[PDB]
Amino acid sequence: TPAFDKPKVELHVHLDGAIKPETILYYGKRRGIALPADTPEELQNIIGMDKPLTLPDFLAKFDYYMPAIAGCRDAIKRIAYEFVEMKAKDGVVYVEVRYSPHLLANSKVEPIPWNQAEGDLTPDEVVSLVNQGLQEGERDFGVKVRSILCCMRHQPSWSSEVVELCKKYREQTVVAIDLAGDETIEGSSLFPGHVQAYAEAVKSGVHRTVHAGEVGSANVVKEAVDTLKTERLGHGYHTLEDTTLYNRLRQENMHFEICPWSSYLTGAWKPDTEHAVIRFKNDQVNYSLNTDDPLIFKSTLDTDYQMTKKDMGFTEEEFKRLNINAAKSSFLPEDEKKELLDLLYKAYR
Ligand SMILES: NC(=O)c1cn([C@@H](CO)CCc2cccc3ccccc23)cn1
Ligand SMILES: [Zn+2]
Repeated sequence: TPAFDKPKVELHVHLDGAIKPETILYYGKRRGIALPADTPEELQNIIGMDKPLTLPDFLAKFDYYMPAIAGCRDAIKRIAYEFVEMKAKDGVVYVEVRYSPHLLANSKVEPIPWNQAEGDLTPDEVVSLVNQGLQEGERDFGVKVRSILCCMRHQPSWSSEVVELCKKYREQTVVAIDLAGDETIEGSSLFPGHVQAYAEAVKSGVHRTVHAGEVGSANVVKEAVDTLKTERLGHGYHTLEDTTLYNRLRQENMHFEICPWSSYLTGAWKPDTEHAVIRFKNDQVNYSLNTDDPLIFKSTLDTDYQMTKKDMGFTEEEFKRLNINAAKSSFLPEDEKKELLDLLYKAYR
């Protein structure tokens, strides 16, 4: 069974797509919000996907469930805690977990998310709670954990507060900024609010990844690298449709954060074609394997490794390879990075 039963590193998994069904149901029931079902298994079966969906039908799923967690202090911290726990069961020794703090708040945020009424959990406060839970789960479960705060493509007005938050909470546990949501929104890599937040991220030494090339063209990747200056790419698949861009990103050792099982379910990769990650293997690309959203995809990190093992021929040596590349591409301090790698190279012999 477990396709690679060695320690792992994971760089691309959203907190808000990594919540236990039973906990959604717990706070639902407690706060009165109500959800398409009431068992874990039935709710799991509704939230989860086995087929690609339109964008509204994907985001709808966040409309059911998020109101159970958003705006409640204790829920925010618990989700962060229990995430750490899950990763511990996948055999991860280092993970960077991301989310938008505005999406879990119910005050000082406009528009207020998910139909929520106004309350008094701010977005700053959300980062603080998340930090707590993640630093407790690290202490308890033995996985080292950092986080990344996501700007939202359709809301550049939030972005300078993201980067200010990454600066306030830096190392502690936040190490980087991301740009998530709908990458197909015309012009959205270039909205001034996002460009100025990632230029402030450069100025203040906050690391940067951006989702690009998932469903968006190669030009969206090119904007992420050349104008937002990103250091890593979320998926990056469609880079392959620009050959000189592909070649240059290999020459600069850019890291590609691949989510093979997510890409099948979303329809990002059409199942009747060469998956991009096999090209990346054949090419010796610097890339990682990741879950993206285990809740929505009905997955664990072994799902993705079984997919690449069983469907695409991937070997132990390649699994060891890309984990090491993930550690090398982490946003940890230099010292902590060398320490991670020392750990891994040791487990791997
Ligand atoms: N797989 C993903 O794209 C994704 C994004 N998120 C959260 C933040 O961690 C944002 C969810 C969301 C909110 C509003 C608009 C969206 C548009 C597209 C995708 C996600 C959106 C979780 N999973
Ligand atoms: Zn993602």
